[PDB]
Amino acid sequence: DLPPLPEGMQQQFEDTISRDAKQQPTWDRAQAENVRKILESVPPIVVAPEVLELKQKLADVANGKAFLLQGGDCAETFESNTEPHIRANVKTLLQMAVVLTYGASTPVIKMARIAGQYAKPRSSDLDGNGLPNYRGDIVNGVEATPEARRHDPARMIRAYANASAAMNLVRALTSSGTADLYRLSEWNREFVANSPAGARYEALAREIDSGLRFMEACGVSDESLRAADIYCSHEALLVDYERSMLRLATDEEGNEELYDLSAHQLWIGERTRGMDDFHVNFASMISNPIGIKIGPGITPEEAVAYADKLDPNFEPGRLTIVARMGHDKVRSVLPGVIQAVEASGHKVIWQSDPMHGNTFTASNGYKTRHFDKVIDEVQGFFEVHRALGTHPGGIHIEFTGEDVTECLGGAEDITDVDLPGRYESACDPRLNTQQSLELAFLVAEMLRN
Amino acid sequence: DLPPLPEGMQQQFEDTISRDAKQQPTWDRAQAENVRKILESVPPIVVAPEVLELKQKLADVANGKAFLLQGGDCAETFESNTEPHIRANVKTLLQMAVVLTYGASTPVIKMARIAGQYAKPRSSDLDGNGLPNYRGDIVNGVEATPEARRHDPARMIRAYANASAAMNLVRALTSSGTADLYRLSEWNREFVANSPAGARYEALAREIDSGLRFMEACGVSDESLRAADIYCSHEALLVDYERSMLRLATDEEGNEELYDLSAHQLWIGERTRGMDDFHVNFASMISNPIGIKIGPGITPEEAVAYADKLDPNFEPGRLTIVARMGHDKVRSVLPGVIQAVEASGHKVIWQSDPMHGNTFTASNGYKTRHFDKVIDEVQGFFEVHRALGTHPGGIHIEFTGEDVTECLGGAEDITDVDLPGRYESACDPRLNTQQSLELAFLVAEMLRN
Amino acid sequence: DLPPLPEGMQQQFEDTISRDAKQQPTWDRAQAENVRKILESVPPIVVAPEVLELKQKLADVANGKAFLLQGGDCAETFESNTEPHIRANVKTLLQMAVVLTYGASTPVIKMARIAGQYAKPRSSDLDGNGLPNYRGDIVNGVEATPEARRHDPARMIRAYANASAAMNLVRALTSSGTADLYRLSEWNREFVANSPAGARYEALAREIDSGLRFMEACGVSDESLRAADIYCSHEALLVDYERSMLRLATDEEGNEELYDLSAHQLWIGERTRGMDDFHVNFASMISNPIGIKIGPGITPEEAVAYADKLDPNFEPGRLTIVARMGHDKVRSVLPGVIQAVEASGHKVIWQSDPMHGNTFTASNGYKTRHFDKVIDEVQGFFEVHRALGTHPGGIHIEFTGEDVTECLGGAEDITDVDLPGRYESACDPRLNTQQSLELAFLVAEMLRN
Amino acid sequence: DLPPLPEGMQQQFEDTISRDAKQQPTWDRAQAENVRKILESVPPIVVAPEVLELKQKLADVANGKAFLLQGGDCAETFESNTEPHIRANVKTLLQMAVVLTYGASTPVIKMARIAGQYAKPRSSDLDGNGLPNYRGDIVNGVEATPEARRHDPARMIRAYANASAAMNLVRALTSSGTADLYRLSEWNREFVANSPAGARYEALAREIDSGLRFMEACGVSDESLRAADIYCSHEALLVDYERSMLRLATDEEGNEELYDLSAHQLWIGERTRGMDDFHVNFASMISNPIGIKIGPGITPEEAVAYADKLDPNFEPGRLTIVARMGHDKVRSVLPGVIQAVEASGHKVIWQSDPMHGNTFTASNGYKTRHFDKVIDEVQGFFEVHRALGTHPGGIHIEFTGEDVTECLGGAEDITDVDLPGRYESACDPRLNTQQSLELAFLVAEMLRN
Ligand SMILES: N[C@@H](Cc1c[nH]c2ccccc12)C(=O)O
Ligand SMILES: N[C@@H](Cc1c[nH]c2ccccc12)C(=O)O
Ligand SMILES: N[C@@H](Cc1c[nH]c2ccccc12)C(=O)O
Ligand SMILES: N[C@@H](Cc1c[nH]c2ccccc12)C(=O)O
Ligand SMILES: [Mn+2]
Ligand SMILES: [Mn+2]
Ligand SMILES: [Mn+2]
Ligand SMILES: [Mn+2]
Repeated sequence: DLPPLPEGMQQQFEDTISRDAKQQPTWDRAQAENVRKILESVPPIVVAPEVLELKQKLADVANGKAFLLQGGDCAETFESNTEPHIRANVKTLLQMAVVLTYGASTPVIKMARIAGQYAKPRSSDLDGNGLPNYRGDIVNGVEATPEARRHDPARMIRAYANASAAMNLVRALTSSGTADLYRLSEWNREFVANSPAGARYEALAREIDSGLRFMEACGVSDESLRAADIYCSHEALLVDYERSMLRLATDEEGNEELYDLSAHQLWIGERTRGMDDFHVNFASMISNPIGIKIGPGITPEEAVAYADKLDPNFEPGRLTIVARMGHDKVRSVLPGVIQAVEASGHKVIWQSDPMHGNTFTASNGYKTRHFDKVIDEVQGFFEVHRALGTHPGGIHIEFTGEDVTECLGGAEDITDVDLPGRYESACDPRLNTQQSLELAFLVAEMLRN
Repeated sequence: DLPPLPEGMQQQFEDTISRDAKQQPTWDRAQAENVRKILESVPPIVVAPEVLELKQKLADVANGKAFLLQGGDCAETFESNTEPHIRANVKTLLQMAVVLTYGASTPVIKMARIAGQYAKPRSSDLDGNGLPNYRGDIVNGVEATPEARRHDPARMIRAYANASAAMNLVRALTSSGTADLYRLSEWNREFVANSPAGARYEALAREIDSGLRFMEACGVSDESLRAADIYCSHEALLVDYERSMLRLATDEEGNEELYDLSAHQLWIGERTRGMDDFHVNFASMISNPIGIKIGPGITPEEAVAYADKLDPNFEPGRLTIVARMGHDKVRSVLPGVIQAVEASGHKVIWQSDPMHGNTFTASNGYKTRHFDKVIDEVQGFFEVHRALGTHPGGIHIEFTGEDVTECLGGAEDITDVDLPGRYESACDPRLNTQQSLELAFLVAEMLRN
Repeated sequence: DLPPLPEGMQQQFEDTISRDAKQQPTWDRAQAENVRKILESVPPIVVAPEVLELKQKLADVANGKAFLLQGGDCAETFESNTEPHIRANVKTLLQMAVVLTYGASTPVIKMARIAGQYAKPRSSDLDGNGLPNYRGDIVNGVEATPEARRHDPARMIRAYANASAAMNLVRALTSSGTADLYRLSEWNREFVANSPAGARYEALAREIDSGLRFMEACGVSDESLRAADIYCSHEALLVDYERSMLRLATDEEGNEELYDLSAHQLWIGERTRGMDDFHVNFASMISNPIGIKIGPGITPEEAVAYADKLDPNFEPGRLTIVARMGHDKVRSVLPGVIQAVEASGHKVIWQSDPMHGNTFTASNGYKTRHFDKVIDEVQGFFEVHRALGTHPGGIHIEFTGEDVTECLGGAEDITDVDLPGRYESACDPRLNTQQSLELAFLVAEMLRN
Repeated sequence: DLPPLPEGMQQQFEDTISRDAKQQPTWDRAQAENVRKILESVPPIVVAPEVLELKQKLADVANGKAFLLQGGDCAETFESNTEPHIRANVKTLLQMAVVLTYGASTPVIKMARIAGQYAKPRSSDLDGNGLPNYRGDIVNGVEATPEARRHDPARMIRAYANASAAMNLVRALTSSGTADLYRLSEWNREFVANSPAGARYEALAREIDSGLRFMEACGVSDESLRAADIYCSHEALLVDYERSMLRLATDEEGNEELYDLSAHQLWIGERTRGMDDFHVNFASMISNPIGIKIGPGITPEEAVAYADKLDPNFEPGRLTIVARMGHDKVRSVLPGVIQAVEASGHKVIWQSDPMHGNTFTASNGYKTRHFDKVIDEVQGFFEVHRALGTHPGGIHIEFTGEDVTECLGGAEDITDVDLPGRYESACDPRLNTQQSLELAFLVAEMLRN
């Protein structure tokens, strides 16, 4: 310690630190404090002007002018944080985004689960055998031994390193022309040709191909077409890591603000959601755009209570409310939440997370999600919006560009016996690359009708 | 007289003047010579750099990279050469061009029957009552009296005036934003909504609407989208008018060339087509891009003979061969012509004129064309190209943006009793504005499959 | 007659026609009425959207964001209305405009004395020998005989024809790439190299050359650089010609307006300036942007009276006040006019006409202007603005791209004995092409300091 | 170990490893091998398409169409690798680049000493007291103790982390609009206003300000103006670190190549320059663009021998030869080197390093460089090129955006007693931020004449 914040925020800051943080690591305090003091001076993962630029883009999503595509790994691992893997995830993210853009007929803003998504809350404190379980590479190792599972503050520094590496690469990839949409559509036509249900989406695939041909015929210069913007996001979970990445930034107008520059967009989880707990108060204090995970037990009245705390100046696009209710309960629970939140005067982004609501333990033993149920939660998410006359702001999916077999269903007909063929996820099951693109086509079809 | 041309061309020029010109006016020579000497010094209707730019664009059409949309009034009249009329024709030309662009998936180059299309050859020398018939406003008046029907050299000057007025307006209209394609599509959706066979083209209309939305979502600046290029063309027919508009122009590289700057593109007619007559030799000598009307009696061997004379340096896009064979004879006659011309080493533009081949005298008395037969000649024109593996370069139609009833058929079901309701053409019957747009949709559908 | 205007304007229209028009032709009424009825239906020289676009650009000039370059022939002639002559005038206009743009560091909006500047008021009713003098090619011929000098209504139609020809060409020239500023600067460096006072402007010429190199080095696409906008203007003088070119136009918002579409910008002359005469009331009624010539006898109070009549809604850039006071009287008279007009709440364009104030009969007999005096009126025009803290809006000069010798002075040292070497003007003496470019450099230097 | 390279390169690779590397660290082999195996799988600092794009840009520099601005810290430190410091260096790099662009009248390609410049060769093996000296943060610590000075393989991983952090930030900064040249010029005018020799460069500063105003007046869209490309470079020195960052990359055409993706451009030093030593053979094998430091003892014949080895296919821009000869010896030695290298058929980039040739120990005790001598080596570098008629390709300077006092001279008159006021460099003395910008202005002035 040494630098104090300005007098408006310092009282609110100490008030925030004092709250109970759930899902935190048990480790040495003096050591973890040193790691935080080190990370207080490093280069941030993002810069304030990019966060301001995102808030303007997310305002367009809230007001109905754009769509939000968020997704990536469930949990990144240091082992998996490689050039081929990041390339593959960036590819599918963009490949989906172009199809989503055609269907929605609006800008698709691309957020990624990347450059920080290491912390993993989904766990019971202690595992079988009386051995503490894996809480993400920022806390401990995947190795099932008391040596590796020991909580290690140094992993915060390892995580920051891997985050800055990852974000460096996505910036590089996007500028160097792997986000050129003529090439992306060429890959999308290779998916449609080689998919078992290929002719079932070939109507829309040829139709996108016509619009891209049409663009070139009208004589447009690939000016904004040659490179795109992939923003980055993770669940703000570790008190130490997120408080270490706090930075001040003087706005170009004149006034200064406080950002958590660990990512562009941070989000609060289902388990860490308490109104008087740390994470909500941390969120309310930082000027980053913010998400909040919302499950079946949400009442309309406390969804408004969140919006009042997290969006205290009614800035459109600031708060994003993320429905993760399961395919059954989304039609039932959501309409009351939208009606009440809309009535209170908050233009939030209504985002669908059809992943963390539909997770079940299969007959095989492996944890899985069935594709058809994932799609159905989004199907019902749109139905709620169409019927209420509000704007479906975005999706939030967990995927990988690798040819893995973690979710059931899809075009390739992934059964229970296919699951141990290739399974690489650090926690939740993710959409196979085919299933990622297939989802995009169906969500595009939902955006049309 | 006073200026002689350079020694290469002067021998070829005098050789050209010496040939027989068919379809010429009977009038005073000394007087018509004065009119020509006056028009030798006026501003031209176009400038050489625009003609060079067209030859590059027409080369793309010949090599398969673009499409050619040519059309307008059959014969312009001084009475009809007005702001609302020219606007309407420019509108439909552009409205068609955008649909044709989507279907073809290539640039549609827009040529118009405008700014010079006054001469009209379709006539028997003398009419009933022993009274000379209307040969176009550049020769005599529409008024059915020996006073007005007298051949008047001064009408060449009147024609040049009206031409320069018309081309001034189309330039103005195109630059001032009546060629903004977002507005054009908004008019195309008003056509599809209000047409009796509206839902029969609404598949493609919504699909074009999606591509335009998609363009805006991808974040393209309306840079080349806000204004387009409409070129101008007429049938080079009057020796005096066309020889008066001859101009030299030093190319930016260094060498000089000889253009007939009465229009961008000139074309030779069916009646004026003799290999040793004036018009073909005039054409061969001028550096303008050139068309040539081709009917059923064409043999493959003399189509090659034309191409050798008119395109002596195998410049792709220079000659355009225009099939006007009738809906029956186009499948039969055309394949032999394409095979032979392609074999000889000439990349010409294969253009379809489904108008001047399908003209019949109706039971009413009025001269008409049936829509279905016009479409069918184009249908068969593409079939010949699809089967032979050559590129269908363009269409050549006669239309008007006015709500007139001159052709039978179409969506609105124009019968013989509808014909005297509104009939405004100086010679041939033209496509109703609905029929013009309807044709575009069907020719677009032919360009896809 | 047949069409009546809407009830707001019709009372004001008949009120306007009823006023005395000065400087009008003596000719047959029934005949001149026929000519007007003919011209009521022709294509206009410009279209309303271009006039609206100009009013927006002229608003930027009034508010200090841009400069106005107006100029061309003093009087166009049908004999002089040719491709080489129009090209030369368009060239110098643009060549000046690029230098003026660098000096002013703002957009130079290009207006031209073209496509209508045929009427010429500067004359005594009857000439020597009791023979009526030349009042411009729209009224009578230059030929010094009672045959040609007879006033001929038909010349209005001849004038419209020549106007539409001229404007067609300038549109063509500007779009076809003779307004590409890399080529224009290459011509400007040929002027500076070959001028006798070449090294006296070579500081600024190299400095403009550096900025153009710099533009290309920064990697700018010649998008708005390849083609420019030359607008057209003349003195609204003939009642018949100007009232015949009146057109209505529905604004894109909804409301309709009344334009004189003979040109983009019309202007009122010194002789035709009466507050209750025709021309001021005609001007006030038409939605075109308007100029008004102002000489030494102007009092500040009646300059405000004009502004209230001509700019009744305080639309910036609508009225342009044109100082033509002579090199001596401009410092004296102008400051009071600016102070009063600015105080009244009118953002007009303060334009300098250093031509029609400094015209004297030389010792040779020929009417001439001395270059140094022309420059000095502009020098003093800026001094008045610099001292008062107002914006010098533009210049208004009479020039020709031909190598003529009409004004004295300049770099080439044009004496009285040089004047009969080559003299081609229909009325006032014009700046030699060197003198035009030289003026631009000096006015640029005045715009800097 | 596990992956072998393709059979063309593997023989050349093992041949390269076998050579003597000078200036290497003494540390544990098995441990340093582990660090290398770890870094073999991480994300690279750059991607092959950016390196290809640089080689195209560096080809333009070699052929005379562009200039190369290389520079930054002499040695980066982990302590100094912060957001404010990197921002400051990026700022001055860009601020110089815009002035250099105006003077050169060509694209300035921006390379930086960043994201890897940690190794430092300038040292005697052992220091005073029998204690090993600082060889850069990638090898050991600055702390003057045997604990910190111990050679630590782990610092390679620390270095990679800090490199990926730095490059992430420069990418972020450049895209987020701190490379908008209107803002950069506003900072350049604040330098010129506040510099003691302010009016001595105010001629050029106003002249650049005029060109930027002119750009905006001509109506250019800030498309390529809003963001720029800063590439990254360091001295390829540590065998382990550089061999660990080797990656293969399939070219978009088809063929594959081998890059050291630790940076975009790598360069060989004066001490590590042996023709049969590791670094030259490593360089020759990698497809990165390559530099080579050249001092007074260079003979023309061995400069050709380098060029034949490093540029074996005469690819223009591939090799960059960097003259670091001192202000006296550059005029003498360089001309023979250029003549011979040019004669052999190699279009290399002739770059000037006026820093590492002019380093002397001052009377104070501190190591310094005098500004005037630095400038003079560049002055003579251009003189050699002007006289020989070859292209001066670029500069290579050591600077910092911090207000430090390390070099003598400049506008602020830095004497020996000023040196201990603020001195922050890990090795060589760097240009003060004023001295950096001042140098740019003078090198710009040299590029003009
Ligand atoms: N840069 C634009 C267009 C674009 C480029 N690549 C894309 C991929 C997907 C969607 C859009 C794009 C955007 O981000 O919207
Ligand atoms: N200027 C482009 C695009 C365009 C604008 N308006 C159009 C109307 C129809 C077809 C294309 C266009 C072109 O001529 O191709
Ligand atoms: N089109 C821009 C730039 C331009 C092109 N040519 C010019 C000639 C002179 C001045 C400006 C220009 C303009 O009118 O301002
Ligand atoms: N992007 C262009 C122009 C540019 C933007 N910022 C700059 C700063 C310096 C020099 C040039 C630029 C370039 O790199 O050349
Ligand atoms: Mn998950
Ligand atoms: Mn016809
Ligand atoms: Mn005059
Ligand atoms: Mn150094």
